[PDB]
Amino acid sequence: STGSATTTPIDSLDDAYITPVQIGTPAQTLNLDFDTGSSDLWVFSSETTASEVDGQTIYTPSKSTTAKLLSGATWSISYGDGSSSSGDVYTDTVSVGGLTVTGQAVESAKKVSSSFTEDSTIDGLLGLAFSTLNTVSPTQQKTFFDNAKASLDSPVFTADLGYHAPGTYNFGFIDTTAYTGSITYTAVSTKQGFWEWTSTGYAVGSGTFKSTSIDGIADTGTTLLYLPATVVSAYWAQVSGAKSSSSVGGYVFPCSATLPSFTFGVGSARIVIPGDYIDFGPISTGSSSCFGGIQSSAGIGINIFGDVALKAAFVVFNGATTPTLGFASK
Ligand SMILES: O[C@H]1[C@H](NCc2ccncc2)[C@H]2CO[C@H](O2)[C@@H]1N1CCOCC1
Repeated sequence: STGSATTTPIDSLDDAYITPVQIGTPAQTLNLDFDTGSSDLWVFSSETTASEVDGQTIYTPSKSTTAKLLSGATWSISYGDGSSSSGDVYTDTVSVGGLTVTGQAVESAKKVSSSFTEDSTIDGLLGLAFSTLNTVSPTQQKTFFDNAKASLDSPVFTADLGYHAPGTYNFGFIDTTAYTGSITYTAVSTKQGFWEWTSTGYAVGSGTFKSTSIDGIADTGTTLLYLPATVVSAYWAQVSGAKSSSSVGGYVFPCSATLPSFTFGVGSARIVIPGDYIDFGPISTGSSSCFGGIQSSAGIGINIFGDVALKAAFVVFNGATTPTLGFASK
C-alpha cells in the first residue's frame, strides 16, 4: 500500500504545515501538523475545554462507529516551546492520502495550552518520530507510520515541504520525479527517539565549506533551523545590522537586508537553503526589524533541522530495520 497527501503552510511565513487526515467512521477530516520530532497523534475534540477551542475542527469520538475508548489510558505532552496538551485515548480508523490504519491510537485532548488554542488552523499533531517517545500511559502506543509500516510497499515516508507553496507527504514509496540529482543517505541514531543524524558541515553564502560534525534531528514539527552558537554567529555576521536580541529572543536583522544562503552537508552532498527561506518577517506588525530563521540551539540542548532546512530538500525517512535519512536537492 501507499499514501500521498498535500501539506500546506498555515500562513505566509511557513510557520507550520498542515495535512488533511481522515479519522473515524464516517470520516472526520482534521488538518494535522505532521511532526517528525514527536510520537503522539492527538486532536482537538468534543472533550476539549470549551474555552480552549477557538476555530479548530474537533474530533467527536461518540459519532465514530469505529471509535473505542482505550480503558484507563491517558496522555500528556509538553513541547520545546513550552506548549502542552493532554487527555484520554481512543482507538479508531485513521487514513492519510489513501493509506488506512485500523486501530490507531487517537489521543483526544481534554486540555491544550494557549498557543494551540490561538492557532485556529492546526487541529492537532500527527507524530512521526519513533514510538519510544509516545506518552500514552500506562500502555505506550504506536505511531501512524509504525502501524502502517508492514503494509507499505517500502517501509518509508518522505517529506517534501514547500517554500510559500504546497508540498507532499508520501508513505510507502519514493517519487523519483520530486527531486533533482541523487538522494544521499546518512546514518540515524534512534537513541533519543528522534530522526537524529550528523551533518558534515556548513557554508554561509558563497563562503568556503566548513567540515565539522553537527549532530541534530530532522524535525518537520519545528519551524526554524537551530544550530550551534558558533555556526549561527558566523551566519548572521554576514548580514549587515543583524544582532542577537534578548528582548526579542534571538537574532533579528534589518528587513531591507539581503540574506545569504545557508548550506548544510549530508555526507559529501550539499543542501542549499536560499536566503529568503531564513526571513520570518517583522518582529511585530509594522516593524522594520525582522526575525531570523536560523537561531542558536544553546538553549534547546539539541540541534534541530526544522522546516527552514527541510523545505530546501526532498527528505526520505527510511524506517527499515536500521533506519536512515535521505536528502536530495529539488
Ligand atoms: O518550532 C517549535 C514548535 N512550534 C512551531 C510552530 C507551530 C505553529 N505556529 C508557530 C510555530 C514546537 C515543537 O517543538 C518546538 O515547539 C519548536 N521549537 C524548538 C526549539 O525552539 C523553541 C521551539
